[PDB]
Amino acid sequence: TVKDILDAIQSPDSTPADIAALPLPESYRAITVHKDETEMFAGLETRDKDPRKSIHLDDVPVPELGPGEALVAVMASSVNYNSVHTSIFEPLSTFGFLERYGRVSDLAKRHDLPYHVIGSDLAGVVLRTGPGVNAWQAGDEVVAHCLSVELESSDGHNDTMLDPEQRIWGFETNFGGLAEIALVKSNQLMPKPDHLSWEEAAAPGLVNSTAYRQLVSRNGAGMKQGDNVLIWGASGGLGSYATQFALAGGANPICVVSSPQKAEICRAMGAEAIIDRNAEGYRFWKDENTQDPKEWKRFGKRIRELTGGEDIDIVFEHPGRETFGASVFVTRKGGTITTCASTSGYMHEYDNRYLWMSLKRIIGSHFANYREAWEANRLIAKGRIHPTLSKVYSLEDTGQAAYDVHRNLHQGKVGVLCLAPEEGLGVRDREKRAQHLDAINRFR
Amino acid sequence: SLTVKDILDAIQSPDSTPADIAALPLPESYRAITVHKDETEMFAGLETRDKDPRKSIHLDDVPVPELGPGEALVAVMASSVNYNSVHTSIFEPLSTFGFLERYGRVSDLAKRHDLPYHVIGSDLAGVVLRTGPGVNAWQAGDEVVAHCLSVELESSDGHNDTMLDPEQRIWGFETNFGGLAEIALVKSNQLMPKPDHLSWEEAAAPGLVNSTAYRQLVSRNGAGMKQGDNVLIWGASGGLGSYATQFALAGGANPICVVSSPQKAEICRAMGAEAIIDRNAEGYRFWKDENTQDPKEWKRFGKRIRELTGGEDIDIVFEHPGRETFGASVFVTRKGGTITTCASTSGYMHEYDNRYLWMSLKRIIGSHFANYREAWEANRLIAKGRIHPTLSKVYSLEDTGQAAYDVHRNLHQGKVGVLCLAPEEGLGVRDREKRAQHLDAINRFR
Amino acid sequence: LTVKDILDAIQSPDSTPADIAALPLPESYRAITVHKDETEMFAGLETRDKDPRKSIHLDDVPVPELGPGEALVAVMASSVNYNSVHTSIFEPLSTFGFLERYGRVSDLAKRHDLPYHVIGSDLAGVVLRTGPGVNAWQAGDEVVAHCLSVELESSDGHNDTMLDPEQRIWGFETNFGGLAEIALVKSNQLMPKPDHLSWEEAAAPGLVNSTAYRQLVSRNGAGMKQGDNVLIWGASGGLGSYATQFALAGGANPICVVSSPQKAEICRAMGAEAIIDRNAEGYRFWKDENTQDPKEWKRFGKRIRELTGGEDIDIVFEHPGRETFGASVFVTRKGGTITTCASTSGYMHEYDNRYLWMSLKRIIGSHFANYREAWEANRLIAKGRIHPTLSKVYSLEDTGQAAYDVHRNLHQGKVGVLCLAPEEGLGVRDREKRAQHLDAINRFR
Amino acid sequence: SLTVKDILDAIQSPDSTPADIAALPLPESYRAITVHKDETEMFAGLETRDKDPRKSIHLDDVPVPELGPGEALVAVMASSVNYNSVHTSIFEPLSTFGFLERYGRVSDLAKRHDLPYHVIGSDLAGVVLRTGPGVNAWQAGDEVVAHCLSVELESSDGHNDTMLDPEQRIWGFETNFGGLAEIALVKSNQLMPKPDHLSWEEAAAPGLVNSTAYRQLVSRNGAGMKQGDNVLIWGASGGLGSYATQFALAGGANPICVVSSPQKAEICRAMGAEAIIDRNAEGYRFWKDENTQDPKEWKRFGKRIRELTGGEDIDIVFEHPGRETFGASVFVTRKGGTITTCASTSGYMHEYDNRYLWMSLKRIIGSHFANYREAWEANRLIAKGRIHPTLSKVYSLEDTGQAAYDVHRNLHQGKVGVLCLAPEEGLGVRDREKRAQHLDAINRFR
Ligand SMILES: [Cl-]
Ligand SMILES: [Cl-]
Ligand SMILES: [Cl-]
Ligand SMILES: [Cl-]
Repeated sequence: TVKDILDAIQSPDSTPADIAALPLPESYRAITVHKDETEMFAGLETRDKDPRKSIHLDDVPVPELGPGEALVAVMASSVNYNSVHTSIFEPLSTFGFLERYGRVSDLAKRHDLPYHVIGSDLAGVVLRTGPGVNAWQAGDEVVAHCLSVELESSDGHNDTMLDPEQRIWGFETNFGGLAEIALVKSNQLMPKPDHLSWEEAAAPGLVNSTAYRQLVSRNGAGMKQGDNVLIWGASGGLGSYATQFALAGGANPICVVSSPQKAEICRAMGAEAIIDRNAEGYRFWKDENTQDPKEWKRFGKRIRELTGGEDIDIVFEHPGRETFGASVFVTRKGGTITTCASTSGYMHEYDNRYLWMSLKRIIGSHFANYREAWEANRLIAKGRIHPTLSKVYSLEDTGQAAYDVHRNLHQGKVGVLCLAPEEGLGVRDREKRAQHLDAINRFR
Repeated sequence: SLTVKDILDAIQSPDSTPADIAALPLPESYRAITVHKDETEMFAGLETRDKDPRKSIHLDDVPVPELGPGEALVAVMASSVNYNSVHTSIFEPLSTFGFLERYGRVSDLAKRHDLPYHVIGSDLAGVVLRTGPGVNAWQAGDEVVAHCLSVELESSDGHNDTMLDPEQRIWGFETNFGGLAEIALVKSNQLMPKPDHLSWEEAAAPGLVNSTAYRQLVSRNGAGMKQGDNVLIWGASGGLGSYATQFALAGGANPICVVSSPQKAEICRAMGAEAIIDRNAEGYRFWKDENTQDPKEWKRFGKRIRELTGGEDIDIVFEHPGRETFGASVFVTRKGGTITTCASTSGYMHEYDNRYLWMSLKRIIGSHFANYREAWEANRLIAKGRIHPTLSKVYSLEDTGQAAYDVHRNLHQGKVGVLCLAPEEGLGVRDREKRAQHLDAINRFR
Repeated sequence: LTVKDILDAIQSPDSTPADIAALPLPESYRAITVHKDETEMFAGLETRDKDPRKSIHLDDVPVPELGPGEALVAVMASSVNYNSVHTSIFEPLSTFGFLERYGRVSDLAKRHDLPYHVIGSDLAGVVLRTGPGVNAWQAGDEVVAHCLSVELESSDGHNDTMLDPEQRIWGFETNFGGLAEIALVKSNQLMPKPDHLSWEEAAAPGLVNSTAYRQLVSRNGAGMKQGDNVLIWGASGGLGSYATQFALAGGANPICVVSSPQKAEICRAMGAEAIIDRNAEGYRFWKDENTQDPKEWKRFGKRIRELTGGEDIDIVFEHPGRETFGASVFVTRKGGTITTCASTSGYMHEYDNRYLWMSLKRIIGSHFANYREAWEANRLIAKGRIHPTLSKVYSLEDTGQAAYDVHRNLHQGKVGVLCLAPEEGLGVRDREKRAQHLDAINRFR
Repeated sequence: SLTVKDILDAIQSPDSTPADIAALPLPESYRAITVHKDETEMFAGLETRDKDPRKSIHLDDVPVPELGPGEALVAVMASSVNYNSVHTSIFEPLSTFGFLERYGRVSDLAKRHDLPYHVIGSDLAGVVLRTGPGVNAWQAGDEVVAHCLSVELESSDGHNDTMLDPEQRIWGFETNFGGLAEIALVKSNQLMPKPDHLSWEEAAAPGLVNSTAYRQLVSRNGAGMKQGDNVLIWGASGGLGSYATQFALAGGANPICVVSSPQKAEICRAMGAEAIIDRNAEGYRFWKDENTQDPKEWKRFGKRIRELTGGEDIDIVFEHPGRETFGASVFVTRKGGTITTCASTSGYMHEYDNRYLWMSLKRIIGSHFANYREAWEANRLIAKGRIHPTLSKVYSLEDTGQAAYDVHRNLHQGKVGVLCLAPEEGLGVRDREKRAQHLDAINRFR
């Protein structure tokens, strides 16, 4: 049973030899969305859709292990926006892709199923290794990157994010991490940091690695110490990791939040310059087809007062349409606007005179390649960047967890215990954990 | 005193040397194409396209300005009409006298530009007459072209790429003493060597337009093109497009030329392009509605591109029409590709679908004129005969008003040239063998 | 079922991919080999006098087991590279040491740990069978291969594949090379054959062309601009003969260095005009074994400036190493690049750091190409912008002599080898395009 | 007329406007540290280490130079000793006068610098006295420090990064009127604002060295450091290394400091460095003798690094010792990593194994001083209190000889400072609250 696996992981006296020899259960507990139910939301608006009515907790058969892959006993995961989007079947259900992609080969076909096991983060222990897997073995304490790339095309051989056959694990693949067991490629695997618990270790993955590419990597903004970095939604999932990269890299974050409580979160992170966009009442759109340059100017005036007359070197974009005109306007001459999302709307509108005449640059970014994910996770291992857990749910209550994220109820990360019976487990370096406890817990 | 005629005489006589030009005294006045502070409101309540530059353009006799440190007075043999010269001609968006006036507060030397008249023009080919204090790289008698960037670099901002200087000025636009005249005043760090195999007007043709395309497409500050790239070029036979297309070809890349007519298409074929789209014949309506873009039209355009490339997307979009085409440019670029912009002629409020940008790791790079190193390299490529001037039409100085009109109303393809001091076309070639090597290419736009 | 039986099926249109894959693997295939028994054989001798004709065997060998990610290719043609010659003379040590030790990693790695070594690091041929999880390639596909074998289990190579710590060079650090009737490669080595070229022409560029691409054209190398003055050592050599074409196709200005008038003429045939015959000029950059001559640096720099009209070099395309590196550094422009992929004259470089830091220059190390770089390099061949540079072709049984030829640096450009191909000039699929580029294709012949 | 005391006092009084300070009569002479054209052969036949700067340095009374366009005259409160100041003391490799003579031929203003004496010094902190024509960024009364780069930028070479300008000069070394003096002449594009929380001597300390480290390590023209990098810093408690180490730490990177004593190691620990190698305690001998290197020592060194990093290699090597160390530097750096070099203090004939460079895709990047944007950014980091000055010792102006001697002999860690007009240490701080925050960091080297 799975309980044998849980007890074997927990016990201090267990070997790599031991963990290999335990038999796989016939099925495991999984968070699921169903294919027969994809029409369930019938003429409802998006915000009017409830993940609690579409999410199931099923017993599901263990998948066949292929070459290059790994079966992992999952202690914890988190809720990501992609997970929520899949719950609602928005813009469409995830079964479309799983079906079309399943046609390519028999290995691809494993994913084409009446249910979809979701989740794109994980922290656990490797149970089985596939053939051709050498860097990892059973018993290894791991977290997982969510990029699944095949690399048959040559397009990704100078940055795997350009691979045309890429898949986001647990979104465009089945067997995601919101379950007691998961199937991932071994080149998704990263070592779990010693000083964190399972759910803390699971919390950064997708979001932190995305922030890393966007802001720190040379494929993104390429931040340098001293830069003024404008960070929209600074207390949210993405923003919370971005703010930390800015601070830890010796740059100056200009945190934009929507409340005094969110502002206090950024001050705790260490940010000095904070704009509450709700208190200042910036209306970058007059009506939703006309923008207000006056408001862009007013906002840039506020930034200049906080920086002592400096503009923004790098804007960390993600709200999109509502905000994107201001972002382009406020950036310094020669500076960079970096974007990984458009949550308020994907039809961006900006004045190009401010872009071309001031030699600025808009850089698109999406997730992270494995080297980038490694590096970001490594910075978590070193205690430079910290997990941003605000609330932990049990696997039982992922439905509620997904609703909570859907209505933006919590700051930072929302995490899910999977196999872990209680919070706070899986800490190996008690000394280092104590050195950073205050920071690890800032969101809680 | 010494007239401009005496200077011509001495330029054109066979064995006149650098010694003889240096010895000539400065003339006291010169003929210059001008706009008057008097007349900035003469274009009333009229649409832009109904403003006639010929009403505002004067040919004046103007005094020679004081030659300052780090500067050169040049006898201008030829020049060209640029869009910026046309915008100054009508008074759009505002007249140029506002900036001359404000910048004129900054120093005694800056105040020289603050005049009741504005000598316009941002290109030149001619002969250095006299050199101000501290100028060493140039001397009287040198045959030169000019770049249009003037920088002070008092600020630290432009010390890693000079286009970042906040005190920059476009010569002939945000400075006075421009090149549509018999004499010009420039910084010595605007001067580049005149190509020997070209006549004066041909050497003055590429200037501003060629150096802009270079930075945008070739330079690492822009797109940083590579041989084998597919480069989508909007307006490919127009002034800017005509240089962009040549850079893509000379650099081993594959231009995908967009044009608006079959005669324009033939111009691209003459330059050596094979992948050509007549966007009017195909009837692209990227905007169904003044407020609404049509993604089916983006998709149809991308399909046409892929037929021409054999299934490949655009590595680099060379943008400049702006609002109308910008959504389409973002859509059709390859995953990890670049959209480079230096203008928005159809409208500066760009709208695009950011999903295509972030999800496929695309980049929009803003570009503007060229720093002087980029301008030197661009001009050097003309001197090498890798890239050719694209003159379609040449006017005399007296007829610059007509030239400005011709450009305002988009009458010609390529460049519109102006003879200044030069009494006729085709003068000033020193390397006739290299010229015969490239003559067909040099005359492609005639 | 023989290779002749394999060959006849290939050249038939009805032969389905599932049917070319239905063909049972022959007992054996013919293969160019080095024997572990024999690594000793040249002890005592100067490198110069070691004769690959004495160590190269043509053996009948079995087909290796096919794994995940891999393909078996019926090899119509290959080429001789310096790495194949090195192995054939067992220098600096033999290839067997690595084959053994790396064999320890997995059951699949052990397949290579054999008493013989099938050599060769280029190919052109037809896919015979694909292993588990290969989707982009299938039996019957007409392919060339790049020689980079990467595992990609480490994160190191996921922002540029040349950074993978577990890399091997196919046919040198792997067994089952391309100088043979059948080869085993990863499917991520496969690229489509240029239609307008014959098998041996299509095999010719791989290793060296892709190397030149990365070093000179790629942003991971020098990232050449049109207009750049590019100094190319050994410009009619195998590597130099592709670097020169990239400079020209890319609208740059190669300054070609050659060591003979015949080599100069070949550079003029490619389209180069600025040529320095370093031999006729008698450059002696080293006064003796331990002392450099900066006067000779300067003299060489003056000659460069005579050719460019007073301009220094934007990018030096280095590979001779010790003999030339001091001069390469000296003649580079302020802010310029020296790019290096080899050190044929000796790997201990000595240079004056004053010329490098005070003029803000860069030395950039490059090695082979990642798959995208290689795919792009091969695409430029396919478009007819870059041409193969065969000077000489040998049959499979004469690979010993071919190897000897390259060892002795006898020919210019590339030396090719017909493997399964029964004669020269077969395998062109676009005859009009070939007639367009024929004179260019045959320059080195 | 007025003496220097009278300006010093006039500066200090609060009813002095900029216009007042500017209206102040210049003195007939000012005190300046100098070297004499008379005496360039003084050290003939002596080994470098036996050459004594106290023997060649004079304290002279010197006339104020003519003020030119784009320039400022500065009352210098403090300066510092740099290696280049020391090299000019001992006239190695050749005296400075040669360059000063040759460049004097350029213009009348260039000729100002061509004198029988050379006022030395490439750092300063002080007060703007007088501003030349065209200067708008700065005015009399302004509290300033100086970057040591003077560029003309008449050539195009330097318009995408001014360190490529062929007419560059290092101020105080290739120019006269250096900063070891009571008055200095600089270009206004050398001036940066002085950090409020720092004393004059503290503000003068970073200048040349800090901006060098910045270009080399932080800038995209150098290694382009990121957070998480392993950075090997040779001579970590030295001038250059004292800033390099702070950049690595303040940018979230991991310095591996190489020092030559447990005392030097203690200072690295006070900076915040965790990984420290004492090359003396370990006894690395990278060379067996003068013509043969020892790779066994490279590997041994490599192993020690790997112990401190936990199995990781070096992303970025911060080089400057050169010959002794370069082989090891190239060996220890990670696949795809960078060696960045700005000097070769043990010898400029570098020998390294190219196999490690090409097979592992490594880069050697050369770097030299800083462009003005870089220097501005370096000094801004000091001002924001992210980076601190590393003064260990301070001399008065009359003891500059002794100061150059000490530096020549490598007696001190960090920076050696020099008071010029300041009558005592610790003057000139305006923000005592920021100072209090950073005091222990500021005095770490004392
Ligand atoms: Cl799959
Ligand atoms: Cl002016
Ligand atoms: Cl293998
Ligand atoms: Cl001067």
